[PDB]
Amino acid sequence: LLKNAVQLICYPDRIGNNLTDLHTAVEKHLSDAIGGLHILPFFPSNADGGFSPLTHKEVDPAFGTWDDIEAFTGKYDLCVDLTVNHISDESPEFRDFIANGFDSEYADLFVHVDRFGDISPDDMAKIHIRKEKEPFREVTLADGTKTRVWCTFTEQQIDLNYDGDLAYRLMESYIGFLTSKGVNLLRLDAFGYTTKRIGTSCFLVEPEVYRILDWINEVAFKHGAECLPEVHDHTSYQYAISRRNMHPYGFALPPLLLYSLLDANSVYLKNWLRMCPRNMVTVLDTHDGICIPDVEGVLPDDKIKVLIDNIDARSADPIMRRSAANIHSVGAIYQLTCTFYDALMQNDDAYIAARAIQFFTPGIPQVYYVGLLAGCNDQELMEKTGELRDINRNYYTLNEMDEAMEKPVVQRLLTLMKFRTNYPAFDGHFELNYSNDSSVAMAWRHGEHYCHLFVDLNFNTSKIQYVDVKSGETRDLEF
Amino acid sequence: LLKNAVQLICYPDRIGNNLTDLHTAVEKHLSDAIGGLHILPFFPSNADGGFSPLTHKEVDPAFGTWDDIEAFTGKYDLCVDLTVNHISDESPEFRDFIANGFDSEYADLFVHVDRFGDISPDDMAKIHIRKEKEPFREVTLADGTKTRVWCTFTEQQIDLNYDGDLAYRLMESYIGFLTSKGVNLLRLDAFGYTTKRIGTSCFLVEPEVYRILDWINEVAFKHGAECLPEVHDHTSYQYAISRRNMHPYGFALPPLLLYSLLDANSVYLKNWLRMCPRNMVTVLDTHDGICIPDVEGVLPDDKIKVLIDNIDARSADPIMRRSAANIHSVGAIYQLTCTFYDALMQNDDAYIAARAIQFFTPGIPQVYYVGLLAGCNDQELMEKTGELRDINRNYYTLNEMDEAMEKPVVQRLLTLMKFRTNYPAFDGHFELNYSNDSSVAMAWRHGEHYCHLFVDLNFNTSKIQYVDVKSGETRDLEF
Amino acid sequence: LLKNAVQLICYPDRIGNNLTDLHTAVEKHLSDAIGGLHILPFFPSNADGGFSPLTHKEVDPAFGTWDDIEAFTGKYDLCVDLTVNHISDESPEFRDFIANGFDSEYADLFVHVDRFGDISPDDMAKIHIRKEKEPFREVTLADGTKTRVWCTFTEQQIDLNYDGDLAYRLMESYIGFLTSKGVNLLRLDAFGYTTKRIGTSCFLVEPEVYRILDWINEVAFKHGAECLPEVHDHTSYQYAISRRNMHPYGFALPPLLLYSLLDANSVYLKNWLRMCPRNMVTVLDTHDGICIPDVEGVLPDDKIKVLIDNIDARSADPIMRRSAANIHSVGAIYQLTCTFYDALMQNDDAYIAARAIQFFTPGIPQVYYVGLLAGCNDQELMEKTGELRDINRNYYTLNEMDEAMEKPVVQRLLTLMKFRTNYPAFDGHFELNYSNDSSVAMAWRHGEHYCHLFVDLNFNTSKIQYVDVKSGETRDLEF
Ligand SMILES: O=P(O)(O)O[C@H]1O[C@H](CO)[C@@H](O)[C@H](O)[C@H]1O
Ligand SMILES: OC[C@H]1O[C@H](O)[C@H](O)[C@@H](O)[C@@H]1O
Ligand code: NA
Ligand code: NA
Repeated sequence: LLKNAVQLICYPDRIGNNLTDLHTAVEKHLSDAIGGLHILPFFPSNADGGFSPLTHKEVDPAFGTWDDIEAFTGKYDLCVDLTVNHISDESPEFRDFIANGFDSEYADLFVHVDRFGDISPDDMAKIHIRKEKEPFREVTLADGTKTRVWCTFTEQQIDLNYDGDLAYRLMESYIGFLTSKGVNLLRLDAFGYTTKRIGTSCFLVEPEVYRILDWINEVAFKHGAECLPEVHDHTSYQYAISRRNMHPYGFALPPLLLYSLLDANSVYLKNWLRMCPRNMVTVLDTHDGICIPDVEGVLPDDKIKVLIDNIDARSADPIMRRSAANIHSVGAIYQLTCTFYDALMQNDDAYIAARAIQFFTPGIPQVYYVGLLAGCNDQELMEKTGELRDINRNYYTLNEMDEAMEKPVVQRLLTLMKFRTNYPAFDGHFELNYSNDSSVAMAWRHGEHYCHLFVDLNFNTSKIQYVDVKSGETRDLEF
Repeated sequence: LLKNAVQLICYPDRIGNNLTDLHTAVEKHLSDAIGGLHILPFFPSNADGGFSPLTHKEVDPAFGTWDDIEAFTGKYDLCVDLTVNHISDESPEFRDFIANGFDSEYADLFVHVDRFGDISPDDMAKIHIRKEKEPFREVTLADGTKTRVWCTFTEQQIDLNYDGDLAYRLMESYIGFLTSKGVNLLRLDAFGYTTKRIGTSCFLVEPEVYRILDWINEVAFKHGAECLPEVHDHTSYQYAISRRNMHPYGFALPPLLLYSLLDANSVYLKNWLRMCPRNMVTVLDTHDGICIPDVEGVLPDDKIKVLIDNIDARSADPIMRRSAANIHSVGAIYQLTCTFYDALMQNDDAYIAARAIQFFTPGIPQVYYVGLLAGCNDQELMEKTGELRDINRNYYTLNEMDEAMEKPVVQRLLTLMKFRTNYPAFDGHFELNYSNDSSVAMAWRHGEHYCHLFVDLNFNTSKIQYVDVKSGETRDLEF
Repeated sequence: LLKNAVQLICYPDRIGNNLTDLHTAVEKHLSDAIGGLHILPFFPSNADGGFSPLTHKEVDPAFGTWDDIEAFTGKYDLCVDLTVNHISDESPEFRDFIANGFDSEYADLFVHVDRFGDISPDDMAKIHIRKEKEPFREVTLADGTKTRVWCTFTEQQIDLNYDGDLAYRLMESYIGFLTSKGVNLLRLDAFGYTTKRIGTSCFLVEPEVYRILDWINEVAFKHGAECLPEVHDHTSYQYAISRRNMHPYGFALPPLLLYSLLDANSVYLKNWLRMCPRNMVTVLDTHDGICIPDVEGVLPDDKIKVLIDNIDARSADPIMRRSAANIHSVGAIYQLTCTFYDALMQNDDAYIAARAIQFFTPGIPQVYYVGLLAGCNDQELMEKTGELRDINRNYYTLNEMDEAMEKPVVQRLLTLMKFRTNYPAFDGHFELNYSNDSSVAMAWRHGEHYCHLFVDLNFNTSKIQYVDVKSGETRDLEF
């Protein structure tokens, strides 16, 4: 069972310079404001911000050592990524494939396009694409033979074959190793893409997806760990996860609040809270940017287009999903490239109101480090690295964090985080209150402990009244 | 009684450098083209382009002296702003409140939020304040006490309390002082917010708003002045003003004409002219930019959206009404930030035709100085000060005005202005003529005097025939 | 009688530097891929991209000499513009009008506005003019007298008077001179405006328009030439032209295919092909923007708007029809300012599939040179010179053309052009084939010859099977 406390989402080398500077910053500022951390991929990687690991058993020396991770485990929960979809092309398992060919003992670990034979154009159009290329990479073997393997993301990320056995072996080995280092929560990165079957969407293919998911969850349970599957699609998939003793992502909340605050409208927000999946990990911003499909149904389409158009001026080019038309297919707005604070027009009152509502939403709240520091869009960083999502992946030196931590808005956010991590009422049961169509009233009760949020979306006001048990009186939280 | 002549809207320091340079500019070019001036707030002020005056009894020395004001009153009518809603926090009256507290003899001059007690969320959301702030400012007294006062606009503008008596006294004193300096027409700035009553919108609350207006109008009439209440809302309020012997604003005309010219459609224009309120002060441009709510009803919503979408490319970011996440919807725009000349695609024929139709609309026509000079959007000025409305508040040096007066289009406007200010037919009765759905025919008749406007909205042509009484023949105005 | 072969639409000075470089470029690459040329106006001109000729009897020395023109004849058909509506104000015929006044022998060559007497406002609003000014130019005579002449287009273009006799000779003189130089096909520029009658639209006035149009066609037939009247309005006029032994423009095809490919819909396309007027000259791109009114009816309004919204991002500001304030309404756009290659999102497959459907559409296919070279929108050329249509009027040096000819997509188009020009089946009869509502099946048969196109609009695939007479078997055209 995890600690019902705020978690920090952070890179290893983007607060300070390495894992040691990250820990130093946590104890100075967050020592009684968080109960866990999600440390973004810190393995040896050759692409995509750590998400192309050569192995999950080593720490990139540029970041530190395994001892630097275990320094966190003594006091905090530890959430770490398990890239169940893919491993690096420089990994030992895939390098062995290049040398030996199909005779390699790791051959059945990867998805070979040639198993399927001819793939009709109709079956191609079912599959969505995350780059502007067909999801198939042609590699040259050591002996000169050319073959193609499945490749969803950048070409240095080779997808694993969950129709064979080696992939389950490799993941279970990874899981055993990570939990031995104090890992509580396994974020199953890109879990939706593991299920491939020609004639289907090759994404969240039912019921295979539930078999893969029940398997990892069981494997995680021997090793004393729970799972956090990452899926960006219709919220119904979040309920499927929740209903299998796993933690879903509250991905619907970020775009729902952006709308709710911008238009002073609590109707759709209140409806979602009344029925939101339980045991979920709530977020406002992530390392990826605000994802839209996660709010379909939760928010009517016409309001989604309003939301997208409202962020368009404050946001870079969006990340999009495409099909068998890739090059020049426009596609579907997938993620808005924008910090959550710029998405709220840098409105301190509005931003604190979002976090208050997040923290009272049932589930473990994660705060992304840029959001923690009220960071703005990093134009300069995006233009030098070319990575479109780096606009939300600010680098902070120990200097820059201490100064941003003193911003009035960040002091306010740290008051909530202390309150949400420590006050016992959040360990009880959630009771939504009646309110008009422009405000939200949320409360938690655990015995005599009680706290009550009231947010007026017209004026972006945040009020929390809590019961001080040591005196019995009702005080106002100062934030 | 005012002169039925064209009026000039102008700031003190934006033609030349002060009130003396303004007067120099008027005598050189406009001496027989206008009958009055509306000089925008020229008092000591600390916020919002002059509309936060410390007193109505002083002239900001940066602009000149009261003698510089009276230089106009001998030959021209004088329209001056009376900020009936609010005065500055640096005013003598409010500074006494901070020093002495509620022991101040000026205490009951301001609205104290604690008077109302608890305000329900519904009664807050009803309130018509367009900032994403509660209309409440927390001030610190000299003795350390913190209390809250009503504050509609920027925090340097403290709202006045018309449920007590001190506020009426202060207004009566301001009126006495301003009329003693030769002010004919008191522009009642933002009078709509004078009415505070929890449970209402606190804006144009009926029938209280009309008692405040009947009172000020009587006070003004004693001191030889008429009133021009500023209200930007549904035109029904302009008739209520008209029907209480005060001058309403023709705020419906500017966007009504823009559509009419852009689309070659006179239907909604002729319909409005046939029923437009009496005794109004007609404008095309003001110091604020084209206001949308004022034409709702006057013009169907679908045609307003046509207008809004048509101006979007030629205009800066629009001024928005509260919590409007649908930023391209008639219900979201409050004022379009654009000079009137850029709104007509800098088309001389159309711009003159607009002024002609304005000049034959019943009521006193005001010409804004930028419009007078065929000014274009000042990108540089808006980008230099961050004030979005400064795109319509060009600075002119005396040379730059001498230069603009020689532009062919301004010579044309100057001929129309001479005609509307001097030709006697406008002192008679307005007689709308029949026309097709793409043109307007307007005429004035006063005894033997008669003048007739014809505008073909297809081709932006303006044609005026007048009767020369000293010869009896009908001549064409050359413009 | 013309060659049933692909024609090139090209300027004189925009491939290379003059007509000699054009001849060099044509022979180097197109010598057996086209059977004729449309050389855009190469006369002495002072307005509107060459369409204000002082005479049709001279070649602008900036372009070359008549000998450079005759170098194309004998091997290629020659299509040349005849501006039947208007000639330049610097022309010899009109200057004589300025010098002598109505005493000029060329007086009855032009339309004098005072002839009509008063024109009621309704009779002015009827006039089909796409500018916002009366089509009336006030000229000053040498003797100082002021008179007005009819002027549809720019003021350097004075309209001709087909109520008199002088206009018919001038055309008969022009036609005689042009055909003597080897011109086969006279493009009758803007013929719709030749009919003036107060109380009418002054555009395509029936039955007068056919009285004028049957006349020119015979004068052209007398001199061994056929006619290509250009009119941009409803397609009903295209058949009206077709039924009088003249070549209409397939102006409906370009936006029809754009919709059909973008939305994978062959319904409206097949319907058109089944009934399209023939003996027409088919085009995809022209020297003008993609024209919308020419597809009204052929395509439902809702589907045209689908096209407009899809092109909006890849196109410059569209050319508008008169007083169309609703800038996102089918009835408002006149021409889309866009090269045809950018209109299909630089999709090689989609662009070739469009050209394939064009080449099998009954009628002579013209290929515009920008389309020939798969040119993209020329931002740089448009922002200079201010001409909005220069976004589709790329300049190419001889090197730049040699280079574009090596583009894979241009090699494919160049294969089609050779096939369409040489394979004899196109000289036979057209037979539309059955296909589903998202694909097109077109075939031609002439004796032993047979060729068959199949285009899948879902995937932009192009297949042509033809019967090779040199072997008797059915082969696949490789493109
Ligand atoms: O959050 P997303 O967009 O669904 O997918 C995520 O996993 C991918 C796997 O490489 C990476 O691109 C990023 O970690 C992120 O985009
Ligand atoms: O505070 C008074 C209000 O009205 C004034 O006319 C101005 O537009 C501005 O100062 C404000 O919007
Ligand atoms: Na809000
Ligand atoms: Na017009």
